[PDB]
Amino acid sequence: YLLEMVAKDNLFKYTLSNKNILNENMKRFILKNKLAFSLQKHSGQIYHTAMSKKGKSYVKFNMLLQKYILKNSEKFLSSVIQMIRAHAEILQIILQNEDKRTEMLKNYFDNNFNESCHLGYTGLFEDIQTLLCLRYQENIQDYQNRNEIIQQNTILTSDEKEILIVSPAMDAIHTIFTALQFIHFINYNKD
RNA sequence: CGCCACUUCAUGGAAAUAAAUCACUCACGAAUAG
Repeated sequence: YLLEMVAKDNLFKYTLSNKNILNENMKRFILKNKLAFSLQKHSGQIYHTAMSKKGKSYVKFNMLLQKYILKNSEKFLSSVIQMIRAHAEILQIILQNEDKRTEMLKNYFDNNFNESCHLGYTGLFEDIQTLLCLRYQENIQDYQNRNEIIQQNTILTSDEKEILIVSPAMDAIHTIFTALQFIHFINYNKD
């Protein structure tokens, strides 16, 4: 499922082809070169995201995973993870503010985590900010016109529109959140 | 040299101002499925 209907964007094509919309205008919005992964921990919690392997977001993601995963010595903060989840709407507003997006992201990550212990994790914060901004830019480039035209479609049911319309900012936030949770899941031992 | 007192008895200003507003850790673990 992850390879077919998520990584290869076969949800979009299949859903449109079932209702016989398809057509060349929508086919040019089909996206490929994507990585999709899910992590089902022993409990039933799924961490599932998809990202483009074209562009700088993938290389920043790989460098972050190389950086903050301990070997067998940059330090990792675990409370940023719950900040991403809880403050997702605020991060969406900050990302959608185009003119001052980087400045607002830095100010938000500085005003939160504004304590003495957080001075040692400035590298993590700025890495997260840059990766999130890159992910949002690639997301908007890949999805904005697609979402706009899907919204205007006159035969699609609201359920299909909702499962097809991908929010550019929340998907980037979720990608960063899942990357951070994968880092924490690798790092933390039950000791 | 002798005689002798009456007065006046709080006003004006400052009446809180800045720093920190939660932080870190745990965000499921096993068993039952394969």
